[PDB]
Amino acid sequence: GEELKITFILKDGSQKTYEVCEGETILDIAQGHNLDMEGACGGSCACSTCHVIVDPDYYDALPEPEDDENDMLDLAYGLTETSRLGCQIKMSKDIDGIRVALPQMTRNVNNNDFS
Ligand code: FES
Repeated sequence: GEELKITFILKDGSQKTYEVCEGETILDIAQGHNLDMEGACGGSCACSTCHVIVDPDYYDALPEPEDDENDMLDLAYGLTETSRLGCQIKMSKDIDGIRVALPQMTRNVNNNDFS
């Protein structure tokens, strides 16, 4: 069954509700639709905001990532029972109407990485 949608709740707090293909990453719809959105991974670029929280409907089918990857989320405060990386898990046939919210971070200690 063809074409899908994604809701994101903004860092500023608005809701924005967009049409997409399957196989797209949440970081790739955030950066492909140019959501006003920054975060803890990759310089806020091609690796990206990382941090989302999902609806308890659409997480419930979903995988979880390594202790190095779920940490990239944990640099936000108060991290939720459905808070997750944009990046492991994409738009698929299971998702027809999915949401995420896009939370705020700033940590007391900070670092950088490059190739
Ligand atoms: S934005 Fe890079 S692993 Fe999530």
